[PDB]
Amino acid sequence: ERPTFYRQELNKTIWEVPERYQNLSPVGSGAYGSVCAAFDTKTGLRVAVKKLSRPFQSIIHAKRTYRELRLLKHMKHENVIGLLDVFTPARSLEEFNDVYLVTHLMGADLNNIVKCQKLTDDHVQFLIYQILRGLKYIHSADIIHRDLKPSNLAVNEDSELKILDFGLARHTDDEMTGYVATRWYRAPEIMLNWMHYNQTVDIWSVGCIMAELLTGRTLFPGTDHIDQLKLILRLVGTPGAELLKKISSESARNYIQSLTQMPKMNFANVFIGANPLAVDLLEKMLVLDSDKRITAAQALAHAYFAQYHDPDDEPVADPYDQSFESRDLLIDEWKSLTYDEVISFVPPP
Ligand SMILES: O=C1c2ccccc2C(=O)N1CCCN(c1ccc(=O)n(-c2ccccc2Cl)n1)c1ccc(F)cc1Cl
Repeated sequence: ERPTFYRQELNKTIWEVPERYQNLSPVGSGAYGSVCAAFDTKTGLRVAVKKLSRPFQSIIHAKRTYRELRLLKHMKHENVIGLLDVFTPARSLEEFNDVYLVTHLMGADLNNIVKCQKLTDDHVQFLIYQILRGLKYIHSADIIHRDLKPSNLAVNEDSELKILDFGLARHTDDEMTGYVATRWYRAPEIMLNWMHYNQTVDIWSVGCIMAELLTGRTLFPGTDHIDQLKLILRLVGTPGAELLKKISSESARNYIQSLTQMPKMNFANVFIGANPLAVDLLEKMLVLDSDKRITAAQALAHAYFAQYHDPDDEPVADPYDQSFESRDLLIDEWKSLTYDEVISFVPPP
C-alpha cells in the first residue's frame, strides 16, 4: 500500500513525498535543517516536515538518525512533538538513503514570540502547565530532555505548546561558551558535570523558563560557566554539606568549596509582585540539590495550576527502551535498524 510520490525542488533541495502532502513551503531558511510546512489532505492537518538527507554518512550520524526516529516514534502526547508520519521514497533497504519526519505544524517557538516580554500570570500558568504535562509524560518513559529552553518549545497562535528536541543533546563546547542561551537554562550539576545527572535537571530548566515568562528577563544570563554559577548560587545559596558529598567530581567539589558561603535569597523579594503560588513553585523547582526539587508529577498537583490540573488527563507513557545507546554497531546495522523502524510505522488512530 505504498502511496504515490511526487517531486519538487525547494531552495535547492529535492523533496519527494506522498501525494497527500500538498502546499509544501520552506521554513526557517535552513538554519535548522531542511524543513517545510505543508497541508496533509488526508487528515486535514497542517504539518511540518523535516527531511534528513544522507542520515547514514557515518556511524555517529547513522546512530543519531536511529535515535531521533526511535524517540519521535515513542512520543504520543499533546504537549510533546510526535510523529504523524515517517516515510522514504525508497522501495528497498539498498536504495534507502533519506528519511522524512512529519509532525503537527505549530509555526513558532516560545523564544521567538515572547522574548523580553513579561506575560500575565494566567498565561504563565497555561504555558508552564503544558510544559509540565508533557514533561511528566517524557519522564515517565525514562527519557531525560536535557536541553529544555524557550527555543525548544513549539507554540501556535493559541498558545498551545509541544516540546521539541527531547533526548538529543549534542551541543559542542564552543556552542556552550559565553553569553549564550544554550547554557542559561541548564541545571548546575549538568553545566559543570558535578555528578551523574537524571531527569531532575529538566525541572531546573522549567524553573528558569517560568521566571523568565513572569519577568520578561533571563533568570541566569551568565557571560560564561563560572559567572553563571555565581549568579545561580547568589539566588539559591551555596551548597550545604549534604549536597557537597553528592558531588562526585572531586575537582568540581573542591572549586565549590573555595567560594564564600551565601544563603538562599527571599524569592518574594526577587519576584516582586508575582502570584505567591508562582513564587512558592519557583522555590520548589529551583533547589540546588536536585534530589529535593519538585517532580513534574508533583508540580501538576500544585495549587498554582488549580485552574488547569486534571489528574485524569495527564497521561504517562510506556517505558522507552534505550538499550541501543550502549551498543557499537556498524553503519549498515544502524541503517537497517532505522529502515525497520520506518517501514513498521503505524499512523496515529
Ligand atoms: O527546532 C527548530 C526550531 C526552533 C525555533 C525556530 C525554528 C525552528 C526549526 O525550524 N526547527 C527545526 C524543526 C523542528 N520541528 C518542528 C515541528 C513542528 C513545528 O511547528 N516546528 C516549528 C517550530 C518553530 C518555527 C517553525 C516550525 Cl515549522 N518545528 C520538527 C521536529 C521533529 C520532526 F520530526 C520534524 C520537525 Cl519539522
